[PDB]
Amino acid sequence: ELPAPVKAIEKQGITIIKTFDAPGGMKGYLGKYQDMGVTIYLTPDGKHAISGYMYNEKGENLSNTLIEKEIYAPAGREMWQRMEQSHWLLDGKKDAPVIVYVFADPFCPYCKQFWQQARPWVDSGKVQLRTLLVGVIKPESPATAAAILASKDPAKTWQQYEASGGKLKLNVPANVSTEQMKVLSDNEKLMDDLGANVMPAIYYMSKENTLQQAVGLPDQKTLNIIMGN
Amino acid sequence: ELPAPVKAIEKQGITIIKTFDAPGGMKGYLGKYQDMGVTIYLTPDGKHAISGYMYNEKGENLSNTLIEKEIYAPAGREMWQRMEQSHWLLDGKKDAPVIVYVFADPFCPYCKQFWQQARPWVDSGKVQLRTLLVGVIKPESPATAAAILASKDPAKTWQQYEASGGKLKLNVPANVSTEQMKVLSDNEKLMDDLGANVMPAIYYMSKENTLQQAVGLPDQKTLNIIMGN
Repeated sequence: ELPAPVKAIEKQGITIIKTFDAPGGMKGYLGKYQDMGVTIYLTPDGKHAISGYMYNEKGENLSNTLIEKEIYAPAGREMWQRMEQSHWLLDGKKDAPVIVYVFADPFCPYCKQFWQQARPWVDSGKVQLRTLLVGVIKPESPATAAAILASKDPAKTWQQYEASGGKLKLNVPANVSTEQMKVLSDNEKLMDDLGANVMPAIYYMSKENTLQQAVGLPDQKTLNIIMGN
Repeated sequence: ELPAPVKAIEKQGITIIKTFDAPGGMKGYLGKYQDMGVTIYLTPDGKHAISGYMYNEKGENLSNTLIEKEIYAPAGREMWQRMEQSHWLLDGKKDAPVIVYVFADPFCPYCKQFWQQARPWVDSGKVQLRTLLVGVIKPESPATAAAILASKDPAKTWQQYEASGGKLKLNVPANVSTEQMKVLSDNEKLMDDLGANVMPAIYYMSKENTLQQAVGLPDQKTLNIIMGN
């Protein structure tokens, strides 16, 4: 069973997940208090335990680094991977290092403003926006989205559409093809599974690779963080 | 100079106060982040440091225990000692273990209600209230306070006064004697030095002996905590 010191911390409202190896002849215990990840360290004497953050000589917070790869990083890879597997529209270089997925609607004003805010990073080749289109906001939203997906170079059309503030003229097909309807229905389902209703719904990866989310028009700060700044 | 791990925590906004002996072959460092006391523990390897709370086998938070006797407990003993040295009115047994100082005014409604709330503990012999009178609220406040201090058994008179909701009749002296005026002026100065303007201003000691303060009419909880419950 658990060492007494660690059991006393467990009584202060913590639930242990597992144990890990800590430096100095110390055992580590990974736990949680409600949503928060917590690291406990049993002292060599085996008689004391420290609930806190371990830092190394370079200043890296090892406790936060770990609490991220073990509690946070994981659950949102199926999601980053489910986005990669959808039929997204490319905006920028395909070799661009920073990847940002965005759920957009043809009739969403903020989708356009965010698109403008990102020009610099996209153009520099540092960031590529991968748009997952949906048609949920207006009556003509599915028709317009389908039309954009019907165009000869969808990605280009979408870029022009956003650049022209939604005033870019389109050719309307007699009907939404089945494959287009599927891309729209599948993207709509993924977006729903993400709890993302207001658009633009922005998804990106942190410096430590955990699934981040931005909804609506980002402010300067959230914008630089999304773009890899 | 400081071990690198501890220096990295210092850069995260902490100011070290001193070092102390920690169990397990670990050095401890007592510090502060703004107002908050913090304990850092250098690992045996001398290469890692943990900013957090140390618990022992019995569940005692050693870090909080210490951060209290070293950062909190101290500054308010001159104050607990300055109160003891003032001419306070006794209400209860002089051997009562729990001591509560209260700054009261003859014309303060809440002073009366708090006085009623405390009857039980006082009567049981567990708590003694030591009243430091002042005359600051009303025009006739100094006259009434002085009169209460002029009475033959001031403490008793004060108790009756509070019990009778301020309706206890008093004998008004021709003048506030010099010693009475001094007790009132001295208590007024101490109260001011304490930042205590609204009354009743209640002062008591915690389980770990640090100077606590309650202002106004306490709720059931603050009331039980003040009374040693």
